[PDB]
Amino acid sequence: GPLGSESADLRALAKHLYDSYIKSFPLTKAKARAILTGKKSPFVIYDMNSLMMGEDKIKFKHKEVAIRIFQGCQFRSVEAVQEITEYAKSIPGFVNLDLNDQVTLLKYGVHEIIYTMLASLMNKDGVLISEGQGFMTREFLKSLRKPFGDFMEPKFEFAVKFNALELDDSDLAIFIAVIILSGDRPGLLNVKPIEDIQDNLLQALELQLKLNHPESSQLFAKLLQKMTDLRQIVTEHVQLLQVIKKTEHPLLQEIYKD
Amino acid sequence: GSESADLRALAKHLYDSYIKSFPLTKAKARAILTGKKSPFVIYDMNSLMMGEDKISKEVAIRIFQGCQFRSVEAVQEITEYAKSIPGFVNLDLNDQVTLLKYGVHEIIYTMLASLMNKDGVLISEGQGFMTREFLKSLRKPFGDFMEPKFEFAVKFNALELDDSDLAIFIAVIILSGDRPGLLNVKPIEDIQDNLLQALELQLKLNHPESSQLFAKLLQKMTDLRQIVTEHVQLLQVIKKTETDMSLHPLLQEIYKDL
Repeated sequence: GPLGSESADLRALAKHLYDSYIKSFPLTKAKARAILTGKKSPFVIYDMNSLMMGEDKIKFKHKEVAIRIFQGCQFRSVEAVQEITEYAKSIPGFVNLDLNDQVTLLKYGVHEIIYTMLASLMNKDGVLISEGQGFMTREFLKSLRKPFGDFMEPKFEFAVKFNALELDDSDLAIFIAVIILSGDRPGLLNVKPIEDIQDNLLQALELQLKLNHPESSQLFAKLLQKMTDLRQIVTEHVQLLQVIKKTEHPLLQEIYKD
Repeated sequence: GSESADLRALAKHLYDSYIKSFPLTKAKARAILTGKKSPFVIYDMNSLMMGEDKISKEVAIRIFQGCQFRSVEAVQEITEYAKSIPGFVNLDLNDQVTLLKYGVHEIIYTMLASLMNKDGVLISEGQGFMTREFLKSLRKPFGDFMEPKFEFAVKFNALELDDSDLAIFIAVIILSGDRPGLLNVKPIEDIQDNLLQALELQLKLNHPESSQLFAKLLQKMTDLRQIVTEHVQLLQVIKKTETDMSLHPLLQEIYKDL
């Protein structure tokens, strides 16, 4: 009702999401960007040999190197699913949805979120790994034998364009919640309440971007456009994962069913 | 130029140009669909036969060739409209070509929704109505060309856009700076920025009760890009499952590496 209260409620939502995102995601964009500047410093993996030396220096929790890198990547993606699941609980309204729809939203949303947040850890020349302790170069990843060489590259191509928007963690918190609350996922039972929540999240995102990036014309539309493009990257990624299944034990297989 | 009066002037210009370029508008289609000479209904083989009388030798392929033809006329109308968008004809000529090549299909499906309800689609300048169920009953792979368009249209049509809204949306689609092989990206994104500002103002003034309509409309890009990807896929199937299919050179050029 009273003047300014609509704006205040949207700011309070934005703050709530930010505080939750901090809680759920230990290596924030702010922390990663400071590391990427390069003054401490992560171990740099820039070829096969330094990879072998890097496995001495960083204890990895997870036979052909392209395949070991891929398996590492899989371990990390499983960890990230658990972080994103915990974050999703803090999005107002999520835990009160039909339990099956909660499962569906996360099933189809986590990949989009993984690649969004991976851009926070990337520059045009490589990616922070193992909690910011390692940095693997884009050139080394590109050098891996087909089809592994082409796995990581499109993610770098997306990241450089996405990072050009210069979002901060306060922006990304809201953007990731908008992705999760997508009413268009297959097999959703109750679409309307999901769209209702996403509507309030979009309002909060729009106000956040208008206040944080006033000189960035139509940043809100531009961000929704990236949302559109993440869908592309994911479908292409899933296309690639299938190729592997066919062209390239059981308890491991189960942890990684996806 | 981004003061309110400039944005309304741009809105009104595009609407005028849209009415000049596209003879069958949503307004005209909706008047036809709702009873104002009722269109001839094609719902089975016997009614198709009479309709071909009263409005290849094989049905599915005849339906295909008639649809290609309408696609060519659509491309022609969209090109006339694109030329009217301020700034378009001033761009590098190769980029004008690229924008049309990649933009026409997205616009084709957007505007097709104007001709659709959940039961069917207006054909032959609004003189025929071909049912969704008939289209779904066509032999492989033809029974699958139209169904994703119907799904999209039902949802898109729930946004309740009118011709004045669509004229700006379609311009936004054409001026997309992410098309493959654009040489001069910034001039295109500058124009699109101004079209987005105009679109935002238009929806806020034309649909003041419709919460986040701007965002919900831009989210329909996801549906549109996916429709076009599916359509390219279905053309690849046709290449495998069919004999000679005569293909108009305009369509051949657009499909070339698409």
